[PDB]
Amino acid sequence: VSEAQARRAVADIFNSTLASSAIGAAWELGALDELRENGKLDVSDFAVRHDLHEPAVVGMFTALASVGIVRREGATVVVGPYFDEANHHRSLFHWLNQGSGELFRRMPQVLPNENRTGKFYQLDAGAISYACREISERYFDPAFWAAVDGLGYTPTTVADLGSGSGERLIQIARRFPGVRGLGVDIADGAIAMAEKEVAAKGFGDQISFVRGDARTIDQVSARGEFAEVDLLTCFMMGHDFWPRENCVQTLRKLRAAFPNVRRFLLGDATRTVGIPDRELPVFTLGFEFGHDMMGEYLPTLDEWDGVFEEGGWRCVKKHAIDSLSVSVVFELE
Amino acid sequence: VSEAQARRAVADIFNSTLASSAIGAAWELGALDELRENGKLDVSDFAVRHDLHEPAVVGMFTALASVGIVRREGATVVVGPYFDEANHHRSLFHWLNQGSGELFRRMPQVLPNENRTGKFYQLDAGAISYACREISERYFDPAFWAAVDGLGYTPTTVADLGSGSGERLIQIARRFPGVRGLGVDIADGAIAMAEKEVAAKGFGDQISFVRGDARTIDQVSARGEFAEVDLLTCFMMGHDFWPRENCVQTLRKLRAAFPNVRRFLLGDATRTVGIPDRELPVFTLGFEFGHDMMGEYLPTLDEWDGVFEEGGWRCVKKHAIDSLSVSVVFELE
Ligand SMILES: Nc1ncnc2c1ncn2[C@@H]1O[C@H](CSCC[C@H](N)C(=O)O)[C@@H](O)[C@H]1O
Ligand SMILES: Nc1ncnc2c1ncn2[C@@H]1O[C@H](CSCC[C@H](N)C(=O)O)[C@@H](O)[C@H]1O
Ligand SMILES: CO[C@H](c1ccccc1)[C@@H](O)C(=O)O
Ligand SMILES: CO[C@H](c1ccccc1)[C@@H](O)C(=O)O
Ligand SMILES: O=C(O)[C@H](O)Cc1ccccc1
Ligand SMILES: O=C(O)[C@H](O)Cc1ccccc1
Ligand SMILES: [Ca+2]
Ligand SMILES: [Ca+2]
Ligand SMILES: [Ca+2]
Ligand SMILES: [Ca+2]
Ligand SMILES: [Ca+2]
Ligand SMILES: [Ca+2]
Ligand SMILES: [Ca+2]
Ligand SMILES: [Ca+2]
Ligand SMILES: [Fe+3]
Ligand SMILES: [Fe+3]
Repeated sequence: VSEAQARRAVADIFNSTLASSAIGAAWELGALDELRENGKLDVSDFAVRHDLHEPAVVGMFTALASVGIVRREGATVVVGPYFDEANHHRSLFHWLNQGSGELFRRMPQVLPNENRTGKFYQLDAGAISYACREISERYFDPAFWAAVDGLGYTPTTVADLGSGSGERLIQIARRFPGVRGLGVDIADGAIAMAEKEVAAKGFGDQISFVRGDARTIDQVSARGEFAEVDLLTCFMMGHDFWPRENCVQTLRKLRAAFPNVRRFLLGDATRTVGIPDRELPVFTLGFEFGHDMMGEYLPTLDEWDGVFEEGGWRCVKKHAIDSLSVSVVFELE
Repeated sequence: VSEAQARRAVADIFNSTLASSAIGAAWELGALDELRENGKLDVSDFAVRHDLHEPAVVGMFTALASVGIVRREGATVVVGPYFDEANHHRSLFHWLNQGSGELFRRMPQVLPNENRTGKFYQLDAGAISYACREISERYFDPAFWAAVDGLGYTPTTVADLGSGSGERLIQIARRFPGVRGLGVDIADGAIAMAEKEVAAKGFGDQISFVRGDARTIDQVSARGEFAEVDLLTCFMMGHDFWPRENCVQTLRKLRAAFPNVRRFLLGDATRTVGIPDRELPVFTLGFEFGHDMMGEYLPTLDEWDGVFEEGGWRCVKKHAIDSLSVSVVFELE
């Protein structure tokens, strides 16, 4: 490269940092949805209607324009060449920045071994959960609902591990009227939110929750509620079962604790292998690098394939996800 | 563009975020310096010598590789096509990420008018100082020393506004043996660090520090020493004198409080005008957008040029900085 191409590419990397953060902000602030509707918006009017500091709004849109997501035209912002694709993945930018941004920012302090004890990094838990809700729906839904449609039976009681919001149980309950739901979650506030939402939507006597660690499900004393369960679901947390030896034991314990489960639908993103550095897709590098910074295990697709039998399960169908790195839904029984 | 081009462009945007944050980290951890000296390093060797968590180290270089700053070949990392440019500007990336990242991450919380009271954003001050030390040396020093070389007299007492770590005063004292220095800084902590630094370097009896706000310099008590000053310097903070009416009055106050000043050397970065969005150079977008988010004024070059006479000074020479957005050093008298 000439010196001028290098100048441009490095300016682009810099401005990309700001665009990236602005994608998640423009999502959260409602700008991306206004642009989808009308293909354009008026900067001052947007600022006034949302009661925002307008010079900062102008910077937000400039950042987006600097890399081609939007285009500024006098007083208006118009969708740009990368708008549909950036908007498609917005929840992943939000996860990277608003969610995980402190982690990455603190790279020089997280890498040194002497610092890697106790609480050595900070995530924004509320932000991560704001993004994960749309990730779950946008990337995992087609395959999740394809798996539900090949169950070959009508579930009667569904249990969801890492139930969070309760949203999956509510959606299963809208599709299977009078199905019962049970959500297991390790956080009493994820439980409290889920209970409110379920009641708010008129399901408080179909769906209940239990505080519980899915990794050691034998320590939860809801046997008998567990014994009713004929469908088990676990999305976006499977990798926390690892390393391999712990995963095997978690899987065996889940098999014992839900002895009437027919299908177990397990969905997660995985560590990729061998992708060339200049062709990394969206999400991959952040997911993998983040977990390596936090010291947390991330298995590959092959590692999952290789663990089910030892863990007490048989994989009878597997769905590729589009494309949240390499992500999958396994149908186990 | 095709969907493929857009897919690629949005992925690069995502990855640039991680590479961006990695530039600063790789500076601070010593990787960029090692790669500048040898053109390459060995990832495991590097991690052992620096006692870093190697999976995170690999992640760091991978980030840098994903946008062409380095290349990975087996177990080694090698300089890539944008290495010289990114290394040149590494302190700007550090400033954006390590220093200012929490500002830009919190864009959804900082933009709403109802959040904008009290402490509504958070910068990392030690990080900002670490980066500012190199920004001063790498971008400002040549114009600074040129202005010192054209003073047309030999200073006897120098005052530095926003003295920081005391480094500029130490360097002046090395240039003019026997000159006295006086640093004014608003932050007690800068005073204490500067005093320790100066004592350690042996300039304890020549350089002193007084806590005070250069925007209200008429209120700073400095044992009558201001009247002995014959050179005044102020780098990287002049924009904090603005808006214009405050700047006029601060400049008059400085003229009256340092009546024996001959030259006043003023160096700062400025707000640009009319740069096309897709042509923003490095730094420019962050510096401007950051100040707008913070609610702080940033003047253009023309605004400076047009304030001096009313403020009681004459500009007799002006130096262009090479490329820190649009930055300059004014020589005033
Ligand atoms: N070991 C564990 N046992 C139970 N819940 C867990 C867990 N590890 C994480 N969680 C919970 O699972 C959620 C992870 S996010 C996944 C949310 C949900 N499955 C969805 O598709 O949106 C959080 O609510 C967290 O509290
Ligand atoms: N109004 C004000 N009066 C005095 N010092 C100020 C100030 N606003 C900012 N500062 C100080 O200015 C320093 C800015 S960093 C710039 C440091 C130095 N002039 C250099 O070139 O390297 C900090 O220590 C901060 O405390
Ligand atoms: C908390 O959810 C996030 C997620 C994102 C994509 C796939 C799986 C999980 C992530 O921070 C996690 O590792 O659990
Ligand atoms: C703290 O120094 C920084 C700087 C960088 C370049 C030019 C001017 C100022 C910046 O955060 C500031 O506005 O004071
Ligand atoms: O090994 C696998 O590929 C999957 O884990 C599940 C599977 C196996 C065989 C046939 C279909 C699905
Ligand atoms: O107006 C200007 O450009 C500068 O602020 C100072 C200058 C003016 C005239 C000749 C030289 C320097
Ligand atoms: Ca309009
Ligand atoms: Ca464009
Ligand atoms: Ca921490
Ligand atoms: Ca791609
Ligand atoms: Ca080597
Ligand atoms: Ca390359
Ligand atoms: Ca004062
Ligand atoms: Ca002019
Ligand atoms: Fe995780
Ligand atoms: Fe500033």
